[PDB]
Amino acid sequence: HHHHHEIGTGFPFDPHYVEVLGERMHYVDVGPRDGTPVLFLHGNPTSSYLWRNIIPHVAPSHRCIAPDLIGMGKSDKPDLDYFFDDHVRYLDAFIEALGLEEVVLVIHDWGSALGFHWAKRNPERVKGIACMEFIRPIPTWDEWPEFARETFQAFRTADVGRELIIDQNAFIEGALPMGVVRPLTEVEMDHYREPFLKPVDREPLWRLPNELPIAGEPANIVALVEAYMNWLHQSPVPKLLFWGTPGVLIPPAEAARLAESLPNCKTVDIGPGLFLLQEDNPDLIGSEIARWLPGLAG
Ligand SMILES: CCOc1c(C)cc(C)cc1CNc1nnn[nH]1
Ligand code: NA
Ligand code: NA
Repeated sequence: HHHHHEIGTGFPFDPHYVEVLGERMHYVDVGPRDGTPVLFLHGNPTSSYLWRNIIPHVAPSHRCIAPDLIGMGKSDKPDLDYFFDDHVRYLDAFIEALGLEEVVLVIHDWGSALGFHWAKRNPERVKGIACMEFIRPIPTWDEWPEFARETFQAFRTADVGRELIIDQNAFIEGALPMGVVRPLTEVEMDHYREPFLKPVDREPLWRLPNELPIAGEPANIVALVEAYMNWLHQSPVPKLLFWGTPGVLIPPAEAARLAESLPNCKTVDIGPGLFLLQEDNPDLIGSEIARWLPGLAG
């Protein structure tokens, strides 16, 4: 299933920390020290590590900022329920703590829900959005791909799901490498495993799949996601959408629809890809973001 043949495994970024709502959040901060930054938002079950091979394409021209979401990566681990709303609160405060004004967003998965939700609420501060495998409402399980349907239905329970994700670390050991076409190496996996070595620290990994808007639940997330999707369809903000085949959250047919239904939207085919497109073709993702940036300002 996993086909293979140079994707870098190192993380050559100095750590930065900022105090946000009584907690330390870790972030990458490279490139120019001022000017419009490009803000990279990872989703589940990743961290700023997800962007390690994309950032170097952008850092020559723009400040690059990539936070680790609260409870993830190298950020602190407060005793939260880690609902989407918790991530909204911490990211909002992170952005303000850095004094960011106008930004360009580069977003994925739950980072895309964060990014789109933030953009909706702050539309005057978003110069452009690059996105890939983003969250939109999923009307029924019929539309969720069969290869991962029984798995994600099991994840979305309080007994079986917590046993799988918290006790057996199945989201890291199972779902993560399943979301990449090529085989992730032990080194890359160990980077991803690092924040979750202890079962008690896996709460964020269980709550996030339980927050996905599937079959109308949870209703608050469904409504929130519908709201930012409605915003996106009427917004003239420049959009760059990366998609793979067969993809997972954004299949080729959905990408094609969005190419027409989203204003000012350019799409890029990265080739083979499932969920973590950044791990299959970071070169093209990085280079195309870089090609797109000059057209946004100046
Ligand atoms: C087929 C399922 O797609 C996924 C796959 C194949 C792998 C992963 C790591 C994640 C997802 C889904 N994204 C996600 N789950 N909970 N929060 N965000
Ligand atoms: Na998760
Ligand atoms: Na690259």
